[PDB]
Amino acid sequence: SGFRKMAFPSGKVEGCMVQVTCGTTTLNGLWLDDVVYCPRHVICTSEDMLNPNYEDLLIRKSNHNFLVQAGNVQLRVIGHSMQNCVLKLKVDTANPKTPKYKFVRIQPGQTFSVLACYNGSPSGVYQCAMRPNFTIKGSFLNGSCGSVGFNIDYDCVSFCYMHHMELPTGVHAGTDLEGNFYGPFVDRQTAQAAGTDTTITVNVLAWLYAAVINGDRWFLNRFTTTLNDFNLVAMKYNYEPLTQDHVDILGPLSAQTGIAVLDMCASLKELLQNGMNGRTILGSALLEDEFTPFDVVRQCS
Amino acid sequence: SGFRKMAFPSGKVEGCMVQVTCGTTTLNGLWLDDVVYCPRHVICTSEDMLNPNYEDLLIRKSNHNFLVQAGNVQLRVIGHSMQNCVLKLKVDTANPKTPKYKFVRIQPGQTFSVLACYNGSPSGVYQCAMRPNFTIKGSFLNGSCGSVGFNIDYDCVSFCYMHHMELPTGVHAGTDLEGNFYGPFVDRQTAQAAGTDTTITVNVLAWLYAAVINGDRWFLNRFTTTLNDFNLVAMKYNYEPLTQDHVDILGPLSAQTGIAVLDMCASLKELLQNGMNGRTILGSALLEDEFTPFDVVRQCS
Ligand SMILES: *C(=N)[C@H](CCS(C)(=O)=O)NC(=O)[C@H](CC1CC1)NC(=O)c1cc2c(OC)cccc2[nH]1
Ligand SMILES: *C(=N)[C@H](CCS(C)(=O)=O)NC(=O)[C@H](CC1CC1)NC(=O)c1cc2c(OC)cccc2[nH]1
Repeated sequence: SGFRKMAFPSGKVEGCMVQVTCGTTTLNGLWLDDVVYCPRHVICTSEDMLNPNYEDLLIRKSNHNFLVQAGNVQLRVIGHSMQNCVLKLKVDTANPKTPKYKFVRIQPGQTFSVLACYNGSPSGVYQCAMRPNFTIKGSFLNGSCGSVGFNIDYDCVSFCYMHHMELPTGVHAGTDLEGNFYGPFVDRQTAQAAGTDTTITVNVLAWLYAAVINGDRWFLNRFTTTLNDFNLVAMKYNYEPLTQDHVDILGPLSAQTGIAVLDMCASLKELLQNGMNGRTILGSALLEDEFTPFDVVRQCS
Repeated sequence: SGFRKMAFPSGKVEGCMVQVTCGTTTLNGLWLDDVVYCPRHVICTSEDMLNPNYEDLLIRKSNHNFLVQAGNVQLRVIGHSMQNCVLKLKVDTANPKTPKYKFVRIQPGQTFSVLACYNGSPSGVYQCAMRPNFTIKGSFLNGSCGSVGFNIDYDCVSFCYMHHMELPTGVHAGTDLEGNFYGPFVDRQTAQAAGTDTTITVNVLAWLYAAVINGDRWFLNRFTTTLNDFNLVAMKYNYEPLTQDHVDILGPLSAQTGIAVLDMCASLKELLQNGMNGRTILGSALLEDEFTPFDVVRQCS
């Protein structure tokens, strides 16, 4: 038993991290087979960054302007191209540590592991959720761009995030591995705001089940609610709507605990309307929304 | 920026995880050079577990009663011995993925990453701390014994924990890699109680320094204290007393902020005496105690 924020083991991804240098800019890249993926703003000077015309800037580069380092070994760049905000450097060497992998675009509310990397060297791993406003609350320092987020399923790594940006509020923005930003962000050097964020309701409910499985039950009550009446209250509090698909994916946790999904919704509605009254759930003073139902099932079954 | 519970990248440890089976019992082992380390209760039947005579049980075992597997690949066992609560199996293959490593015995308050493994297969990685009562608030399911906790310092893995048991309250107990339990626990199938837990004072102070570094400093006051007066008050609030080593490891944070250690102690003491008065620190109403001063230095520099 027990419940922790848990990331996927990172070794399959660690074997793919390299360092990419262009000019005086150094960031991380992802080496799969014979291609290195990295943020295209590596080609920018600080002047370019303000309003970069990326196609022009890239045409002016040669293969030799890119220095790729895997460990102590320089990889020779024999081609380059651009897919949206991601630069692809073809190298003359295939990565022997390439795992089975896919590039996927995740949905808001879904979680993934982030391998934070500096100068091509992995430094830490932690778990994140894509927020409804398409930011992530990460932990990143200068030189972290090109760090990736991923999930692992059997032996296949699904890469879903590459890091590009920190907003003035301190949350983070990035792209999928096809180079498309999550959210309304652009890779230029400007202060950018996100839309108003909301709370991931199906995740809060999954975490309330995790708390029950681990013996926290002070927040339960004898009541049930309708799904529509629950959603009226949830929206009032800036929570995302709960769909019937969400009710279904919570099925295994309802089964395990014997607590119907709409019974647990009546508890969540009482917590929104009354607060926690100085108490905690799983050691948290706040309702936690970055565990999906699958995360909880994986950990508690 | 951003401030998160972060685990170390787990690849170096993943390359060392194997499974060890004796009879029908399978747990995890750690394969370093040509030795596999694992919990000695793998040799027990359920009848043995209530009051095992490990010396006598081991004398009756031979090398050929132990099945060690890397994946489905058997490693032949060619010697065996017991060191306290850890079994050491010498195998005929030196692990080519052995990292530089050390075995260390950590102090209460120190944090580490846990790689949760089942049948020798890594499932997840998370960060936790050793509590003052020598338990960890981990996350483990059946078959997790032998999972290890570790820190990584440059390219060197310091192994500090091997998982052995879950107490009735749902917290976890285990050994260092020399087989010595943290705390007064024994590897038999009995209900064992941990001492009343306390708050890790050096870690709370590290987190207050993190708050100051980030501009959240309303709690700083114009007082100081002696170390002994602070320790005496700390104990009255179920906080651990500070050691000289705690004062030393807070030094870099003291220097960076300009706030003397004992001045920060006086600030914490006022917080404990008076409460938060409806204010928060780093967005939280609760004082965090599972970030060490090293963790803060890593994420705030
Ligand atoms: C990547 N290595 C780096 C992020 C580092 S972090 C702070 O997330 O650890 N990316 C950047 O520095 C981007 C580069 C731009 C092409 C996207 N820039 C920003 O993240 C950035 C710029 C600004 C500005 O510019 C005026 C104002 C406020 C915030 C901000 N963030
Ligand atoms: C190892 N794979 C397993 C821990 C799995 S967990 C629950 O942490 O995910 N270890 C055990 O089951 C140990 C084996 C003993 C040599 C140590 N036993 C316990 O953890 C254990 C036994 C008991 C009893 O026994 C009556 C009562 C209450 C709690 C308890 N815990």
